[PDB]
Order: sequence, then structure tokens, then C-alpha cells
Amino acid sequence: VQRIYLDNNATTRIDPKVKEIMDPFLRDHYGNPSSLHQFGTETHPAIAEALDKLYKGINARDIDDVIITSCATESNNWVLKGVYFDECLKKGKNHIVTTVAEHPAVRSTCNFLESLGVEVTYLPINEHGSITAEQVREAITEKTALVSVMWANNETGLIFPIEEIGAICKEKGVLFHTDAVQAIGKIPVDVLKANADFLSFSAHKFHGPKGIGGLYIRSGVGLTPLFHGGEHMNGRRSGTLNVPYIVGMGEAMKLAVEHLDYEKEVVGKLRDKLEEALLKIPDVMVVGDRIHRVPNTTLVSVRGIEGEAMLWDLNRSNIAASTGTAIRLSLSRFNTEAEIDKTIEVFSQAAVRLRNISS
Amino acid sequence: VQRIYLDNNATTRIDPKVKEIMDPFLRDHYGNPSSLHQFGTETHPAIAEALDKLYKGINARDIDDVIITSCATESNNWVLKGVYFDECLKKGKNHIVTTVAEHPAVRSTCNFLESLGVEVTYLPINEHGSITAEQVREAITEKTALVSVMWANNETGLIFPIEEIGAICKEKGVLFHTDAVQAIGKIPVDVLKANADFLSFSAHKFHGPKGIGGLYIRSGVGLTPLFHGGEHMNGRRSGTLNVPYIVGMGEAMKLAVEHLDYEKEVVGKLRDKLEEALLKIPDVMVVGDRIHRVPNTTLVSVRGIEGEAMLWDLNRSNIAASTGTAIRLSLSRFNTEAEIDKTIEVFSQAAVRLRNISS
Ligand SMILES: Cc1ncc(COP(=O)(O)O)c(CNc2co[nH]c2=O)c1O
Ligand SMILES: Cc1ncc(COP(=O)(O)O)c(CNc2co[nH]c2=O)c1O
Ligand SMILES: [Cl-]
Ligand SMILES: [Cl-]
Repeated sequence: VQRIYLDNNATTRIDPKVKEIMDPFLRDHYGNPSSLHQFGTETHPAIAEALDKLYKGINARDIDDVIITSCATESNNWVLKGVYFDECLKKGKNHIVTTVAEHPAVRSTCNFLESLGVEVTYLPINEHGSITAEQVREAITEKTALVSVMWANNETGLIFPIEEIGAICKEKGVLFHTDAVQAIGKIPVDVLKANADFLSFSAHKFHGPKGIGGLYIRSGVGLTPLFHGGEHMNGRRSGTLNVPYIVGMGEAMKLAVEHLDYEKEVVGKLRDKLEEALLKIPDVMVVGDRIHRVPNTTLVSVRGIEGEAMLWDLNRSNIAASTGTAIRLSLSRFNTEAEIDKTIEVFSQAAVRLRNISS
Repeated sequence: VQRIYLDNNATTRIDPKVKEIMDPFLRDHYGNPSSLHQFGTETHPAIAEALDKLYKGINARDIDDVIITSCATESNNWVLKGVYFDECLKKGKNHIVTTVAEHPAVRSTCNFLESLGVEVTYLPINEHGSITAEQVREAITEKTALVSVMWANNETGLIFPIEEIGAICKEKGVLFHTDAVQAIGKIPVDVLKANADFLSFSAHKFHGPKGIGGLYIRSGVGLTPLFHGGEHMNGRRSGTLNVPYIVGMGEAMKLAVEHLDYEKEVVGKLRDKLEEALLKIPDVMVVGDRIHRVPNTTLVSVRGIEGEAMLWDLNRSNIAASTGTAIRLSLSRFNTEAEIDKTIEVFSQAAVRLRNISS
């Protein structure tokens, strides 16, 4: 059998180099980095190299933190509940601006903050599937504690104007957080350009293991820990380090940014090839503005055949995709031209077959 | 070189079987268990087998949850901040009883809860290094939201009277949590016998990978999520599943409980052998009641030579241990009689050498 995987927004394959690099820390380098003895101190260099890779990936500076979390959900929960106690309660700034497009980690958390009597403005999506810089400026009260806008959307692949929203936040004196989960490895990410105070990411979206992520925290910005216990991560996030996944995620970031031109040049092209071809088969419109997107994602619709049906079919013929209904096909650098061609074929045949049962 | 590792309370070696079982999920079974397509659904059986192993390890029932967390720190933080909102605030039960002996994940969290105006009673340690059932009963007000007592202590290896504290909590109508991190794999753990509502554990203490743990939650007990986003873990703890570490931790628990008689019979004996022998070298008393302890841990003192000095020495001769000052030597099933003998030798020679520089 030979399966085609087009579900990169759900999760990605761990890069083989990433599997290789982690392996020694699952075998004989099993010491707790906190121990003083050799089993501990021996892990120190690989961890430092990892952190370094993470800093360079997002343009963090020495004076910033990139804190290791267990996933972007942790990161996101952490930013929101941290600001809740540091701003919303202790400083009266009882308002948070976000968008409707946000991942549930952000949205549900906000929902919880609402239940305690935080006022949350969920900026509405426009016709383009976007949010504009002016939209958040027009929403900032001076009780606004935080603006949280996702860098790129995982439904459509839509990029939002982070840089611009950054500027507004700087001018207005408001904490800015960007969930960048869907941007790492897909387009360049720059916390300096973004004037982010907080950035979250998750490794499994860029060929690292599931079960680890990061939160960038700008110099001098405070954020009450979500994991108290104050050992690890200059006391900001406690718990014995996930040594293998750290070493791994590090490598994952490095490879991810090394592939940034491949992503735009080749992956993007494969995505255009797929999209263009899908657009033929009679009555198939694409969803969203097709300019401001990460290179890897396309969301096609099939006229009067719910997505689920197309996908269940595609699954049977060994092509994995998901909805966003519409059909979300999302690529990685591990897709090939052959696989796309095949997808065009099997997609169209599937379309055909389902039209005919519809009669 | 041939190193001896006696720092099992810091962390343990991933069991080779555990490394084997996780491996396929780092290689080709990389699908998100939430996907509907084959890459997702194919992970379903291994995950179910894992969870099953976890349930049986602690005697959880079908009607309970064993929720997968990123570590015991997550678990502990989760219980405390969960009860804070569900009991302390929403129900006025503004008091928590714990002990002084607790791991910092519990203690620091409590410290934070104090800062919001929760009243926390930190039960004092006695001469035995213990806490008695009566001590917590005498502390329960009817504003008490939660009792949190650690099952076994990682400093001395001291077991606390969980079963008894359980009974008191049941009688008194109070939520009971036990951090069992230092008990899994060391003595039998039984949430039913314990009348725990909440139990935490962490895999790296029983030959699983760092970076994953569990919280047992009793049937019908509520606990507001620490990770909102409400996808995974019947919405109790959100974030893409750490598939490999889950499969791994599962195996780790199984092997851990399979070795329960080996642990008491052989590991315990090795520990007694080591202890007895150390007790000779002139002026070396052991620390704590030497009856109510997990089999693997001994905490010896050397008269007027701070622990750190003994350890730095021991490190040079390739024996890894830590303080608790006193010297904490903690064993696993991977220690051998040879290694202990060697330790007796090198320990005593080290004692000798440091006496003579002391002059
Ligand atoms: C933009 C974004 N934010 C946060 C997360 C959560 O990261 P995690 O904590 O590692 O799970 C994801 C991935 N989540 C999903 C992508 O597709 N379905 C999902 O549930 C994401 O795409
Ligand atoms: C009793 C207990 N509770 C909680 C933890 C925290 O588990 P983690 O979240 O997986 O780190 C540990 C391990 N911690 C340590 C054992 O020795 N030094 C330690 O810091 C522990 O022994
Ligand atoms: Cl918090
Ligand atoms: Cl919470």
C-alpha cells in the first residue's frame, strides 16, 4: 500500500532527523537535568543547543524567554490565565480582545475568563476571512489587558496582520500575544517585527513530537506561572524537563526554518497545482482569499456533497484529509508531485462517484 | 567505564521495553488521534491498551478518569487550582490542608493560593518524619475544601497513612488528593483503598519518559480544567495527545506493578544491604524511621562532612546520588548486588579520604 497524507494542519510526521536526535535521550542519557552529578550535567549541552535553535527560529533575544511547555494549549492557557491574575484582577484591566477565528485553546479559555466576569471582545470575521489592524484599535479600551490574535489560521491557512496589530498594541500600551502555531515553518516568524510580548507554538505542527511546545515571553514582561513549583525554566514553568522532546523540538525548528524557501517555492507550488486542478472538476470553488495564506493549505468545497462524505471516500483510497462543510487539504515538505497528481485523480473520481449516487 | 546510578528519586532510566513500545509512534504512526481518517483511528487501539494499563495499575474503575497530563506538576497544579475555583471561591470552603513534606509543585501552588487569601494549614512533621491520621482530622474545619497528602516522600522514602487519612476525609465529607509520585512501582497503589478523589503520578519515576503523567479523578468529582480548549480527555484536559509517551507510560505502569514483589524482595534487600554496610563506617546514622518506607530509598548521614562533598566525590568515581545535609541513595530494579558492593567500597574510601583532608 502507498498512502498520501494531506492533513498537515491536524499534525505532521516527526522528521527522521528529529527522531534520530532524540533517540539517545530515550536510551542512555536519562538523567534529570536538575541533578548535580554527571547524569544531570551531561544533558546540559544538548538542551542549550536546543534552546538556542528555538531562540533563533523566532528571533527571540538572549534577554527574552522561550519557555518549554507541554503544548500550545498549555502556552495559550498560560498566557490568558496569567494575564487574568496579573492584569485583569490586580490592575483592573478587566478586558481582553481576541478574534472568533482563534483555536479553542484560546477561545474556551476566554469563555472561562468571561465566567469570572472578564469582558472579552471576540472580533468578528470579515468577508475575506480576516481581521484588520483598525478593528482591534477600535476595540482597545484602557481597561484592555491583552490582545490575542492568531498568526495564521488552521482552517483556511489565512495569515492575519500581526506586525500591524503589534504596532497598534505598542502605541496603545497593551500586552500582545500571538498564537503562532500554524505559522512556524510555514512563513518567517519574528517576535521583534511582531512586537509580541507572548508567542505560542507547538512542535507537532513542524515535524517535532506531539506533547511539547513553547511560549516566547518578552524581556521584563511578567506572567504568573501556570505550573507553580518553581524549579525549571527560571521558575516560570515547573516540572522535570522533557529532555528528548526538547532536543527534538529544537531540531524541528531548525529544519523548519531551513525549509522556509522550499515551503513557499515548492510546497506552495504543489498546493497551487492541487488547487488549480481541483478547481476544474465542474462546481468546486475554493474558500477564502487566496493571497494572504501560508503555502501549504487549501480549502476546496464540493457543491452539495458534504465534506465528510468526500473525506470518508478519500480515506478508503488512502488519502488523509479533514474538513474546515469544506475539504481541507494541507501539505508538508514530504508531499511530492506524484502524490498530488494522484490526489487530483482520486479526488475527481470520488467526486464523480458521489454525484452519481446523488442521482 | 561502568557507572552506578543510585538517584532513582530524581528520575529513572526508561525501561527498554518502554522504549521499544513507543518507537512506532515516533516513526510511522504519527496521526492525530482526533482525525477521523486512518492515520487518526489507527492510533486508537494502542492508546486504549495504554489507558487500560494505567487504570489497572492504580485500581481505577471504568467510571473514573485517569487523565493524561504532561507531568505530576501539571496534575498537582490542576487539582489545587481546580478546587480553588470549584470549592474555595464558588462554595466558600476557603481552607486547604496539606503537609510541610509535600513536593514544591503542591507547596508552591498552595503558597500562591494563600496569596489570593486561601487559608492553608501546612501540617508539621513529627519526630518520625511523618504525619498521623488524627493530625488532619484535628485540622479539618467545615470550610476545608481539600486535604492533599503525599503518598510517599521522596526525601526519606517515608510512606504516609493514606488509607487512614482517606477514611477521615470520607467521614468528614472532604475532597482527598494524594500525590503518589514516589509510590507508583514502589509499593501497591489503590485509589479505592485510599478513598482518593484525586491521585497524581509521573512516568519518569517508574521507567517511563519524562514529560507525561496522570491524574486519577474519582467518578462524579468535578475539577475545572487547567487546560481549557475542551477536545481531549472527555474535555477535562485539552491538547493533542502525546501518543508515544502515552503508549510508553502505559507499559511503564504495567511493568512497574509486575515488579512489585521484586521491588520489596530484592530491591529492598539491596537497599538493606547497602544501608547495613554504610552503618558500619564509624559515625554514620541513617535518617528517618526505617520501617514505614518504600523499598528503594536510604538517606545516610556522615558526621561533619556535608553531603554535597560526599556526592561530588562519588560523582567522580561514577556513582550518581543526591542529597535530602544527608546523602540520598535510591535504587531501582536495574541495580545489582555487584553495584551495591562497589558502592559500599567507594563510599567508605570516599569517607576516609574526606576525614583526612579534614585533619
Ligand atoms: C493554531 C493552533 N493553536 C493551538 C493548537 C493546539 O496545539 P496543541 O496544544 O499541541 O494541541 C493548534 C493545534 N490543534 C489542532 C489542529 O487541528 N486540530 C486541532 O485540534 C493550532 O493549530
Ligand atoms: C512526590 C513528587 N511529586 C511531584 C514531582 C514532580 O513530577 P514532575 O512534574 O514529573 O517533575 C516529583 C518529582 N520531582 C523531583 C524528584 O526529585 N527532584 C525533583 O524535582 C515527586 O517526586
Ligand atoms: Cl495560574
Ligand atoms: Cl484553572
